[PDB]
Amino acid sequence: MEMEKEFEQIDKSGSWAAIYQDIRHEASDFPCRVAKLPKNKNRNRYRDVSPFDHSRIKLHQEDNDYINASLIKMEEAQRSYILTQGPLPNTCGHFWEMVWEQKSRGVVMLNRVMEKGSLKCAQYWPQKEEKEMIFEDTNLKLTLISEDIKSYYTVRQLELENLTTQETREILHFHYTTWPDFGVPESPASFLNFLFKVRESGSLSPEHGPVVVHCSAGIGRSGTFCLADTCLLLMDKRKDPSSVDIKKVLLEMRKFRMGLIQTADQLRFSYLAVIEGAKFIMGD
Ligand SMILES: [Mg+2]
Repeated sequence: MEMEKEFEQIDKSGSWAAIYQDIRHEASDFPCRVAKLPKNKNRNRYRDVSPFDHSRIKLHQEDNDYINASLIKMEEAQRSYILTQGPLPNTCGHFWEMVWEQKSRGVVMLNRVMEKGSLKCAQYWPQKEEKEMIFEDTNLKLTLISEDIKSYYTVRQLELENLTTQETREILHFHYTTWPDFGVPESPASFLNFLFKVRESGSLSPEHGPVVVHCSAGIGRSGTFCLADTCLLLMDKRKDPSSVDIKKVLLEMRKFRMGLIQTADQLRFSYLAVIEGAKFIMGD
């Protein structure tokens, strides 16, 4: 596998940091004027992580249309993703409104609500079956139906109800619960099993709206998920899989949301996930 030879050379030369900084230097920049409006200040978790105007998701209800979320539409791979920040206490209703309006089936979460005693994300879904959540601002109800706690991740079934129409929909919550407090997982095996489970559910298929992916900023861990899924699609689709250049794919994704992949170790981890996944899907 050509990508494996490249990985070995980068590892042997200790070049991960230099390659990562090259990506940062080459990354696109586009305006984010809506995100910077004063009325949206309290809708952004981090002042330096904003959606581009050209790719931002717009809310559809009769009120401010702004959410810190971006549509990443990968043309060659024929995949779309919504990457969003971890919801804030005051944006949980907006988050579920987005899920509803975009017709998503799956939400992918790659962090814990609290990590090393610091808040990373609001508790935007119910922890107990008998304590459903009502979002009065966007007129939505959310109930935990079932939970499957596995060794390295959890899959939940939720019921999201539009209280204005009484229509209900099933949402699958894919929660990777064991990403280390510092650095990346040592092996990508559980991350790949997680990705495969998301794929099998139909949450990434064209028959639904885009999967909604978040971490805390919605760019680092989130980026690894989208980058790995897209590169695996390209390797399986292209006539010559040795042409897949993860760096080029990442630069393409960064045209739709800034900052995807936030460290050199996340970059290395993405390559490692794509290599191991391709060995299983395509042959070793
Ligand atoms: Mg109970």
